[PDB]
Parts: sequence; structure tokens; C-alpha cells
Amino acid sequence: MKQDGEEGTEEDTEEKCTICLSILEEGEDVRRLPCMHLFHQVCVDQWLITNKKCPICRVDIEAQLPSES
Ligand SMILES: [Zn+2]
Ligand SMILES: [Zn+2]
Repeated sequence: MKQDGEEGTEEDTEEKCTICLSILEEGEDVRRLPCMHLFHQVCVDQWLITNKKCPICRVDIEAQLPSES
């Protein structure tokens, strides 16, 4: 959603949602783990609740540091 060529390459790559094991969709608001990778917003949430690590890059997004409910 692109790249367009211009210009890949860094934060906000997207791919298929991987928590939903399904393509992303123009359905609701979306959100990236500050690792880099984008997901559905609702997914980044329920994922954080279960896996405190990025699903793709596999690592803890950081040690930090919200709470929260
Ligand atoms: Zn999802
Ligand atoms: Zn990641």
C-alpha cells in the first residue's frame, strides 16, 4: 500500500496480517509495532497481550514499558 518503488524500505512495511494469518484489509484503523512492521491495530493489541515479541522479526519490541488496561 505501496512501496511505489518510492521508496520501500524501513518503518511501515506492511504484509499480510500474520496474527490473523490473513491479508490486511481496508476494514478499520491499523497500527505498527515500533519494531518496524505494520499490522491491524486490533491485532497489535491482542498480540501484545499474548506474544510480547514481534511475530515477523521475532524479538521483544523492547523491554519498555507501558502497563496497561
Ligand atoms: Zn490482523
Ligand atoms: Zn517487527
